[PDB]
Amino acid sequence: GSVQIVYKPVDLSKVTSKCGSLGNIHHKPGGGQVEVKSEKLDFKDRVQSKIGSLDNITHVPGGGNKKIETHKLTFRE
Amino acid sequence: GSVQIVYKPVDLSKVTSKCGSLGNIHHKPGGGQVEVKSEKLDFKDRVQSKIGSLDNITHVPGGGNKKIETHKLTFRE
Amino acid sequence: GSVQIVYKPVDLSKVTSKCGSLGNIHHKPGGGQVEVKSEKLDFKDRVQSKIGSLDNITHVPGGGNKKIETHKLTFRE
Amino acid sequence: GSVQIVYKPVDLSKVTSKCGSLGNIHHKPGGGQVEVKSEKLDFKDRVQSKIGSLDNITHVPGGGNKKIETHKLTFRE
Amino acid sequence: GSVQIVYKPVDLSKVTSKCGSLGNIHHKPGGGQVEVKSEKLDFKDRVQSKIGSLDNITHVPGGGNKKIETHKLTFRE
Amino acid sequence: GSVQIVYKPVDLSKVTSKCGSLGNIHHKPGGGQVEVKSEKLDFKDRVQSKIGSLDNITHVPGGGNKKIETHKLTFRE
Repeated sequence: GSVQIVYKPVDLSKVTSKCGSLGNIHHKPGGGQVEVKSEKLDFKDRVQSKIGSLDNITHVPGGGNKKIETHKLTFRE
Repeated sequence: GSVQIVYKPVDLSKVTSKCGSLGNIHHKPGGGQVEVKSEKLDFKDRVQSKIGSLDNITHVPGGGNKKIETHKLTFRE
Repeated sequence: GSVQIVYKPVDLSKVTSKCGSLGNIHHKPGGGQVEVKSEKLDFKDRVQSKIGSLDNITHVPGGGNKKIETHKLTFRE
Repeated sequence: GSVQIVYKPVDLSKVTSKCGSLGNIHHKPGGGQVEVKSEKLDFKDRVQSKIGSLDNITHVPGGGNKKIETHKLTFRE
Repeated sequence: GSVQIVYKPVDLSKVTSKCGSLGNIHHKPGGGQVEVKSEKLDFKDRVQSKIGSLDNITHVPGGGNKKIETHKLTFRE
Repeated sequence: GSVQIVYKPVDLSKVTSKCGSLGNIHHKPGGGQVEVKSEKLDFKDRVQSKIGSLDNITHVPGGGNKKIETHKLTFRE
């Protein structure tokens, strides 16, 4: 017995943007209050966390485009 | 017995945008209050979490386009 | 018995951006208050964490494009 | 003709307070936003004013008692 | 003609306070935003004013008592 | 014609306070933002003013008592 696998996916996909001007962007928050109370924390594998935060983000990319692609080929005998 | 698999998907897909101007964008929050109370936290594999947050985000990408694609080819014997 | 695997995915994908001007971007927060109270913290493998934060980010990339791609080929006998 | 005025008001009035303890007082505001827009202001005699304010006051007097008294005696001929 | 005025008001008034303890007083504001816009200001006699303010006051007097009194005696001929 | 004025007001008024302890007083503001914009200012006699301020005051007098008194005696012929 013989097994042949040919894995040849072809990609020609374009993700693109055009813009004239980014322009006036104003981000003026007036800060509040946050309180968190806890006794014990206990984190193990691959935990990702935020506790007690007051964060402001202004994010103005000129493009900001994304292309996420994953190829997988498991085999067994 | 022989098994032949040919995996040749072809992609020519375009994700694209055009814009004249981004223009006036104003983001002016007036901050509130947050309180969280807890005794014990216990997180294990692949937990993702936020507790007690007061966050503001302004996100103005000029394109902001996404293309997410996944290929998978499991095999067994 | 013989097993042949050919893994030849072809990529010609472009992620691109064009912009005229980035322009006026103003980020003027008015800082608040944060309090966090805890007795014990206990973190193990691959934990990623923030506690008690008041952070401001202005991020204005001229492109800001991303292309994330992963190839995997497990085999067994 | 003769005019006699005797002005002899007698005051023995007490304004008083007693207290055991002032105790726990917490004042935790989360700041908002204020905007005021105007072209021209024009103020004359005895004007008292506030424009565009975000103020917090905690006032805990141990007594805090007031006694306001006014005596007046106009005369004409 | 003769005019006699006797102005002899008697004051024995006490304004007083007693307190055991002032105690825990917490004043924790989270600062906001204020904007004021104007072209022309024009103030004359006895004007008192505030424009564009973000003020916090904690005032804990041990007594804090007030006694305001005014005597007036106008005469004409 | 004769005019007699006797102005003999008697004051025995006490303004007083007693306190055991002043105690824990905490004043922890989180500073905000203030902007003021103006073209012309024009102030004349007895003007008192604040523009564009971010002020914090903690005032803990052990007594803090006030006694304001004014005597006036105008005369005309």
